[PDB]
Formats: sequence, C-alpha cells, structure tokens
Amino acid sequence: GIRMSVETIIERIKARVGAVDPNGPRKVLGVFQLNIKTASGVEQWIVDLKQLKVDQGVFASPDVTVTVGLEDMLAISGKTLTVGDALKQGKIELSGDADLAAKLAEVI
Amino acid sequence: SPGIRMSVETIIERIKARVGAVDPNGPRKVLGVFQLNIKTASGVEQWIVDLKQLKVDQGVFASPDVTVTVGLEDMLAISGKTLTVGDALKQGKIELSGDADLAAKLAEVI
Ligand SMILES: CCCCCCCCCCCCCCCC(=O)O
Ligand SMILES: CCCCCCCCCCCCCCCC(=O)O
Ligand SMILES: CCCCCCCCCCCCCCCC(=O)O
Repeated sequence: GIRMSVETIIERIKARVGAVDPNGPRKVLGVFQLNIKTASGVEQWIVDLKQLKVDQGVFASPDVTVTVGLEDMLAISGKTLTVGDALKQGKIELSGDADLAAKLAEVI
Repeated sequence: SPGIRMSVETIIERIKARVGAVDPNGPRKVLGVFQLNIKTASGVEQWIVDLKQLKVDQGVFASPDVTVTVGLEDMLAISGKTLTVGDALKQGKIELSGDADLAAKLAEVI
C-alpha cells in the first residue's frame, strides 16, 4: 500500500544520505524539495544534502524542486526505470538550479 | 582541422533541421534561449539556440535560460542518435547551468 511504499522510499533515501562521508569529496551541496505524487495526495520531504538530513516539510527556497510519482520512484530505486528514460517520458518535473540537478543525476 | 570542422557543421545542420521543423503555432513547451558551448581541440564553439524565436546563431547570448557545455564527440553522438541525453547526464558528460525546468523539458523532446 501507499504508506509502506512511501516509508520504504524515504528509508532508502535516508540510508544513502547517511552513507555520505561529510568530509570526503562532494559535488551535490544543495537543498532539494521532494514532492512525491500518490493516488491519495502529495508527500512532501526536504532532502538537505548540505547538512545531510532528511525531514518532512516544504522548504522555503530549495535549490531544486523535484516532483515525481511514487511508482516511478520505486522503479528508479529498483532499477527497472532509468533516469534518462524517466526524463524522456516526462515523468520528472523540476524547477530551480540546473547545475545541481545535473550533478544529482550523476550520483543516483 | 577538417575533421573538427565537418563534425561541428554536421551538429549545427542537425540542430537547424530540428528547430526548422517546429510549428511556431503548434504545441510547444520548450520556450527559452539555450547557450551551447561545444569544446573542441581548436577551442570552444559557441552557439545560441533560441527556442522562443526558433533561430540558431553563432555567438554568446547575454543572459540565456540554460547553458549547456559538452565535448565535441559527445555532442556528435547525441545529435546522431547513438547517445541519449539521459545517459549523457548519468555519465557526467554535460555541464548545465540555469533553469532546471527548461533543461528537463528539453531532455524530454530530445
Ligand atoms: C530530493 C531529490 C530526489 C531524491 C534525492 C536522491 C537522494 C538519494 C541519495 C543521494 C546521495 C547523494 C550523494 C552525495 C555525494 C556528493 O555530494 O557528491
Ligand atoms: C535533470 C536531472 C534530474 C535528476 C533528478 C533525478 C530524480 C530524483 C528522484 C529519483 C529517486 C531516487 C531515490 C532512490 C534512492 C535509492 O534507492 O538509492
Ligand atoms: C542539452 C543537450 C543539447 C541541446 C541542443 C538543443 C537540441 C535542439 C533543440 C530542438 C528541440 C525542438 C523541440 C521544441 C518543441 C517544443 O518547444 O516543445
């Protein structure tokens, strides 16, 4: 169901963010607003890659905003859908800083 | 060098063919000016792809919506259908700045 699916994707993002070495080489320093479209409503999360924290909310001036459907997120996570294909199919909506967006695409 | 010249001309002819194909009054979602910087061994080839007016010109635009910096061989492969824009990004082959919405809308239309 929706809640288990959302919880799963968020825990996976939290694991990846926690795996970053704060002092190691880093390219993606920004705050990402994540809007997850679900059949029930939108789940709103803040992925702060500068401070390395993931919190629920809507950040005031995110560097990048990402809006994507839940099922597509799960597909990208399990590698049944590539980011380039998701892009080609118009499955991701972005606003904000193109540089930070491109650098994110490189590390997913 | 002739090899570089032919590759650049081919890239630009292809972009011009594509932009000339667009119906000015049909559905359009990529309305912006893209600065295209193509790195070669002979220096940077600088081109303005204006998708608002649907013109391609050599030059450096003062304030483009998106700047795209890409190597010659990668840009050749992208224009020749052998490298997808998507895989280019994943591989870190494109440098972007500016408007993410317009960058993504462009990745959708090719
Ligand atoms: C909110 C945008 C969509 C979801 C963001 C994906 C987050 C998954 C984990 C990202 C790991 C970032 C790697 C950082 C290393 C670096 O800065 O170079
Ligand atoms: C212009 C480039 C767009 C880049 C944005 C890519 C989409 C970000 C959201 C994809 C979800 C990835 C989360 C999966 C986390 C994981 O399983 O490791
Ligand atoms: C960013 C990678 C390379 C960029 C080079 C631009 C490629 C030529 C652009 C042609 C796209 C024309 C389609 C636009 C129609 C529309 O606005 O919906």
